[PDB]
Order: sequence, then structure tokens, then C-alpha cells
Amino acid sequence: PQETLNGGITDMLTELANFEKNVSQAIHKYNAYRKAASVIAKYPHKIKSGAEAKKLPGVGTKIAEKIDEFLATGKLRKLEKIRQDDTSSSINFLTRVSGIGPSAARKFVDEGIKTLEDLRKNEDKLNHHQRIGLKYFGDFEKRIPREEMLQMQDIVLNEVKKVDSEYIATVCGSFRRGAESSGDMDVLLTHPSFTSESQPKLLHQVVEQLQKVHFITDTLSKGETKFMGVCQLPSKNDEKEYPHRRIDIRLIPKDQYYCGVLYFTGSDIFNKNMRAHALEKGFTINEYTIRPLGVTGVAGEPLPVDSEKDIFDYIQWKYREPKDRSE
DNA sequence: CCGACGGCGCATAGC
DNA sequence: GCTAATGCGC
DNA sequence: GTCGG
Ligand code: NA
Ligand code: NA
Ligand code: NA
Repeated sequence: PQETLNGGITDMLTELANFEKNVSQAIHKYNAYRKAASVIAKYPHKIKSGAEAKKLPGVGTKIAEKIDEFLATGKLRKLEKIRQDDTSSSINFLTRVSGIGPSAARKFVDEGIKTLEDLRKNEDKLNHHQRIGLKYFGDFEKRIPREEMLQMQDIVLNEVKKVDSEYIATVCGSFRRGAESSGDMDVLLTHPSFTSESQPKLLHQVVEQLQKVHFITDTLSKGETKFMGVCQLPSKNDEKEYPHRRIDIRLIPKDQYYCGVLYFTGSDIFNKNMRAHALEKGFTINEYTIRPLGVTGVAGEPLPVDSEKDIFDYIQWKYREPKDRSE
């Protein structure tokens, strides 16, 4: 595919997607359009007919019709209607602020808060996460070029070991799959001292150190097992300050670690095939454990997992190195 | 025809 | 003050 | 909005 073959169609379906998510608050109609929008992108021909697309899975009748209209006219009536009604547009803008969902945004626009300008006028009417989201509105929409992730992975891995020798940490997401760009940094942490049958100072002490290295600037949310905040790579006094980046850090028990690493490395399509393969061979996978399925469809106690490779060794698959996990 | 569609950690009215 | 429901992001 | 029981 080329992101250029059917760009018009996928842009449209993605426009309709966020409209259902952010304005109409129909989150299943949002996923439907994305599903639709994402399988069209992977089609290696310029679509010529609505029906030609309906063949694909997740493109149904109404999406074919709007594709017919789009190729026939070059715009969507519905989409132009939406584009100019200004409630919809403003609600749509505001939900780009992290911490502003469809509910807050709708309420803001209700009382006439519709621009970033308006939001900083009223930073009192904003909770903490939203203020942070407002402060970094630009930086958060930016891509993180792989080469940055590398040097970031460096600071978090190196300084986590300056804390406890037995912590093990793994950046995941697209970055562990070899992707040239990442949207944020997702870290996965564990410690031998942390079981299912389980210190609550475990995730804190890493964030505490990572805050001394002047790496982590701001905290969106922090608890015993999930942290969500903002890091920034260091500028070498040469007047080019790196953009602030979104980082999460999960603390997971080691007996569920590599299931955590395997899930949160994905990819998404990859997982439903690995599950469904695993399901079709006596076992069942989730983020936490791999369990055997009896003749009844009833699952047993979770199997031991010491390496990510152990998962494939149960289900009789051969280890995929992450680079090849895009489906 | 018609329900499912992901489920869960953290921050933030009702009693 | 305590509990559970909800928005939000992932 | 689309899929499938
Ligand atoms: Na179809
Ligand atoms: Na948002
Ligand atoms: Na958003």
C-alpha cells in the first residue's frame, strides 16, 4: 500500500471516525470507520467502485455508498455539513487536548470555551492533566523519530539500573518492532520482588530517580502500578530544545511480564492472529497469562512464563522476532 | 433481528 | 469520610 | 457501521 492510493477515501473515513468519537460520542461507530479506514489503506489498487470496496471486511453498505459519492463528486455532503456547523468543529478541536474527552469538550464549548486562547484564559476550569495537556498541545501532536527513542530508551534503562540491579525494563509499541517513528514511549517494568501473590515503592522509586535526572518533567497520573507523564531529552546547550514527549511506565508482576511485553509490543493485528492461533491449539492468551483450555472451553491455571519465547513454545509456534510482527 | 464491539488504572456525586 | 460510577487514555 | 450468531 502507499497511503497515496486511496488517500482521499481514508482521510474521509478518518474524518467521520473522530466525528463519531468526539462529537456524537458513538465510540463503536468510531472504531468501525477506523477498521474501515485501515483496511482500505492496505489495499494495493485505486478503488473504483463502492462495491469493489465492500468486498473488504469492515467496509459495508453505507461506507461503500459514501465511497461512491466521494469518487462521483469529490466530497461528502455529510462531511461538508459537519465541517461548517461550528459546534462540531470546536468540540473536535478541543479533544486534541490530552485530558479533554468528548464530555469536557462538549461542556467547554457549551459555555463558550472553544479555542486554546479560551482555554488558557480559564486554566482554573481545567484539572491537572488538562493543564499539562494544554501546556504541551503542540509537542504532543509531534512524532518521535526512532533515533530519539533510542537515546530515550537509553536514559530510562540506564537510570533504572542505577536504582535496583534486578529491575528489568522494556520499551515496546512500534519501537520494539523497528518502527522509524513512535507516538510516545511505553515502558514495561518488573522486579523479582513482585508476584501475583505479592513493595509499593517499586514504581515510585524509578519515577523519583527519573525526576532527578531532570528527564521526567510532569506527571499526568501516578499510582502503584501505572504512571503517565512527560519526559524530555536533554539539549546540549546548543539552542535547540527537544520537544516534550509522552511517556507511560507500567509495573507488572514478573510472572505476567512477558505476556505484558508480548501484548504491548503487539502489533494489534498480530495479537488477534496469535491469540486465535493459540486458541485453536488448546491455550488462550491475554495481557497477563497463557492458560490451557479443557475439552469444555474452560481454562486451567496459568502456565509459567520466563521468556517471551516460552509463549510460542506452548502454542507450537516459532519465535517471531518483533520486526516481523506487523501482522 | 439484534446484541457486541476491550477492559482497566488513575483522577475526580452520592451517601 | 467512604464507596462506587464515570471520564479519560491507552 | 459492520459483523455474525
Ligand atoms: Na464487507
Ligand atoms: Na483529548
Ligand atoms: Na483525541
